Amino acid sequence: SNILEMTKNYYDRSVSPVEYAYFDQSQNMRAINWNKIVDEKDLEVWNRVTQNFWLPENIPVSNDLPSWNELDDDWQQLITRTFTGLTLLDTVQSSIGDVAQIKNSLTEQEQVIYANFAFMVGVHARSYGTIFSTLCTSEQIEEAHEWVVDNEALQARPKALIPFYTADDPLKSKIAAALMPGFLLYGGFYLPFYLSARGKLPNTSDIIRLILRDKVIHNFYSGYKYQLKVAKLSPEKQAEMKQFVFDLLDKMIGLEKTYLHQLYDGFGLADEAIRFSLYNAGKFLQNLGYESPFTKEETRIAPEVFAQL
Amino acid sequence: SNILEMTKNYYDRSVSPVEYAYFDQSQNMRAINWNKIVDEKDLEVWNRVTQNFWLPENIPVSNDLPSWNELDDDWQQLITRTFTGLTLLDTVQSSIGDVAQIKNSLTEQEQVIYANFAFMVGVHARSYGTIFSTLCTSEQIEEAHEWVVDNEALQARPKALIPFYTADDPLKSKIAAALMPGFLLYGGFYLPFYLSARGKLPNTSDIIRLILRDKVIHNFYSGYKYQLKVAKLSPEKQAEMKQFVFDLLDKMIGLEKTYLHQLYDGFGLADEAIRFSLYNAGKFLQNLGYESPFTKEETRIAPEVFAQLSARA
Ligand SMILES: [Cl-]
Ligand SMILES: [Cl-]
Ligand SMILES: [Cl-]
Ligand SMILES: [Cl-]
Ligand SMILES: [Cu+]
Ligand SMILES: [Cu+]
Repeated sequence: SNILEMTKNYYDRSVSPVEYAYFDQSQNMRAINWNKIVDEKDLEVWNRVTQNFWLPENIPVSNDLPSWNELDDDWQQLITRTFTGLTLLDTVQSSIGDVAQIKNSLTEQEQVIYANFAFMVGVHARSYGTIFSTLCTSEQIEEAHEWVVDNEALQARPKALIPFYTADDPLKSKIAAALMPGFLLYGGFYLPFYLSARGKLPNTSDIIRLILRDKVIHNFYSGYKYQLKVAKLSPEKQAEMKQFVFDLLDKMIGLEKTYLHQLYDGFGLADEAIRFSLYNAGKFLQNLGYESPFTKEETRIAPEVFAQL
Repeated sequence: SNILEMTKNYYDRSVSPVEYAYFDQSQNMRAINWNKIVDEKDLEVWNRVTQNFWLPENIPVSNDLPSWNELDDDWQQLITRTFTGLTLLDTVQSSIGDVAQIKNSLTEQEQVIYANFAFMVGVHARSYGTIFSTLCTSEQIEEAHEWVVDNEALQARPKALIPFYTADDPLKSKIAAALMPGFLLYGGFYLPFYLSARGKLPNTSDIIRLILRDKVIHNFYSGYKYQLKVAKLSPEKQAEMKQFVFDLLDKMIGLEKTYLHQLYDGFGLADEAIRFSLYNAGKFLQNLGYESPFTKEETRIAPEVFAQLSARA
């Protein structure tokens, strides 16, 4: 043999601890190796999300009190309800969705990045608390929580995704994980961007932009990992998974439209919020490596809302 | 009829998502409420660990190159091996241990705090990589990974804890979760502090102190939550769980002693490393609400080493 291999590489005869815990005990465990990185995209994402660390205490929400006080009681209630709705989706993602992805990682660094995502989506949920602490009465806060618990249209959306997280199909779990930052919160994010475009709650929209700076990377990353895994399947299994993605998005769009109509119809924002939602549904499909089937007309966003985005 | 409830509060007729996911789908989900906090200890812990956010890039490890170059290949190999061993334990805790705690939380905020722990223990593991990048050859780094995979005494320790994380007993899972930051890494932390007490690798010891600033809160918090849950058991079942804690710690001390003898005997550090380990075994039990059964002599630490430990980050 012209190539003498005296030792066998440690990496190919060991498993990460999470693999050992849940899947394969046939070999000993390897420590994470940050010196020999399998996918440089992992290091790029790790560096960006850790460099982007923030806490809601960094933003002076107190400065929004004047513009908040200009808003009628029904608008204040709409914002508190919408944001408590987004708090629920962040609680789902932080406590179930992100941590479920860790054991299904392609790489060692991916396990640590999803730990960062779980923590930072927790910070997202905590930030709404900070906004409420500054702007809302105890009565407004308590009412919003009651409204969320009793809103069947709102509950339907996380109830549809959670089963994919707790089941044993890692690709369907990954699609659910991408759908949360990629699609489900944009219907809600429409409201602060609408308000900011008209000069209301500027400091609140600064928190929303810090949340979105994280969520756009979360969607990209989960989509990137989905694409690497699905590419290794047969043409038939790739066709079945593409069908599953479109079928699940179709269902979630149906549930989102029902919820957004209920949330916004009284205010005249439902049509605009749904177009904003469908635009992001298109970007969600693109980040999974599929083509958007959505029309220019049904995805149209006002320039000044896009500007806030 | 004086006491009839006409209005049921949202909290007591809903569940957190993680409860809905793993335990009960009969009730609708509530969003986390940071405006009405059940346990003020959760907010204090959240505020401290988030305020204590750090990255290993923050510490100029390259300033250790002079003192690193003074150490012979045997000492450099010992440090790379020990630290890759600590990297393995941090990987176990970040990817399995902390994650496993979330669904067993007593409060909403506890679910988010364990997400923070999973991330920050990930940062701990990443910090050894930063030290290696700066100080070690590619040969030293690869050798240490091979050594960790093939070291049965090293492997035995995490292999003993992982089953508690993957099993359905949340109190045993919690004890394991406290044992990792409370006890299992201190045998390894002895080495950097031994060296920095003699003015070697001072910047490395700053990284270890930033890691310890997190791990002491992790141990306290998991111990605090253990004590709240064990208090809800019958006195009979409280006695059983106390016996399990002492039996598990006894077993883990056995495995740690074997590993530290194998790691250090050649460098004459084994006895002092084990004393340092048992000192922290004592602190671990105290944080679970039990008395340390260890003597002053069994737990003696040289004052110059204790000065490196107790020094604030
Ligand atoms: Cl998200
Ligand atoms: Cl995410
Ligand atoms: Cl730890
Ligand atoms: Cl921990
Ligand atoms: Cu996210
Ligand atoms: Cu820890």
